[PDB]
Amino acid sequence: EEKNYHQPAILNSSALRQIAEGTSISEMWQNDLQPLLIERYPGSPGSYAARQHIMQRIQRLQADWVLEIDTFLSQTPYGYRSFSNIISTLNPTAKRHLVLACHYDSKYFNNRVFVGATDSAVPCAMMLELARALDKKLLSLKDLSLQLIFFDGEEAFLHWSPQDSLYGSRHLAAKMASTPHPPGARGTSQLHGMDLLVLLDLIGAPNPTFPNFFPNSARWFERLQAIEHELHELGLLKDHSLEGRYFQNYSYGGVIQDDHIPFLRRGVPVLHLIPSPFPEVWHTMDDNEENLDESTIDNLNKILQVFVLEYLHL
Ligand SMILES: *[C@@H]1O[C@H](CO)[C@@H](O[C@@H]2O[C@H](CO)[C@@H](O)[C@H](O)[C@H]2NC(C)=O)[C@H](O)[C@H]1NC(C)=O
Ligand SMILES: [Cl-]
Ligand SMILES: [Zn+2]
Repeated sequence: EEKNYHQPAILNSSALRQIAEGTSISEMWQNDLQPLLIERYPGSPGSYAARQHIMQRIQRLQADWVLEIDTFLSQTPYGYRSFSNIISTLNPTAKRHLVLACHYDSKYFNNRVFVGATDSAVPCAMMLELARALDKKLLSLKDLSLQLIFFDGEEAFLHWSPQDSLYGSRHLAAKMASTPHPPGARGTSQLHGMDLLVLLDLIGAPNPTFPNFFPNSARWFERLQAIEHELHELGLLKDHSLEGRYFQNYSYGGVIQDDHIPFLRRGVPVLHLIPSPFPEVWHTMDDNEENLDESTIDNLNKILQVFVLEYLHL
């Protein structure tokens, strides 16, 4: 309905510089990102500490985020285990929400530990830094708002299959599909109030190239392209080339499995910020803090924060 005709309020140069300046890559690194770089596969003590970190960093902000933990047991190749997706919503009774999402588990695995630095500590920390950098503007919103989702159990425990993967997202898309929205309404569920799902995944590697995956989000991907482009021209990006842009005029010809899968196949539009090709380090012990690129991530935070403000008209 409205989602289909919704237009961004495009911000001027002055307002661009403000967004570029009001985000801190170093704050994100030390306060949002470093505490997540721990083994945190589903049900582990590392999972719990990560969950606690996420909630804590969320609670500390004046915007009136409403947190909710969707916990549940699912059969795994290692028997029943516990999962906990984390939902942070502003204005939970607002009809429409822009949704941001990462998976916050790490994949269960040299006498080294897998910490999924791109996969996906960085996407989560970016979500966190967005919530902090925009706090004051998000505070004003207190019938479209913002939701953050951190999915648990994205990864296969053993071998990626329909039943061994995406435990978090598949359980939550279904919860949301059978839950009336707004509360005490008839016919319409919580998925239906999902304007757009923007899934960040595998972000942090140098020189990422993000395809335009879905016609029904193509105009939103376009907005990312114009945004990168304008932040670039204003000298607000770092180590940034037009020839090496993140957001390319490229469509993708395969199907990627990820947390958007159970929302997409129920008709939620998806803007899938996963690069192709996948980072050199993907599903290797090398996916660590060392192999991450500061300026890339700093840059994408600014593209992303602008995208978000424009969508919310903020
Ligand atoms: C570009 O956009 C910004 C939006 O932030 C404009 O600044 C606003 O100007 C109006 C008009 O007086 C004020 O009500 C707001 O208080 C201003 N906002 C802020 C955050 O300062 C800015 O004037 C616009 N500039 C141009 C050249 O178009
Ligand atoms: Cl465990
Ligand atoms: Zn992965």
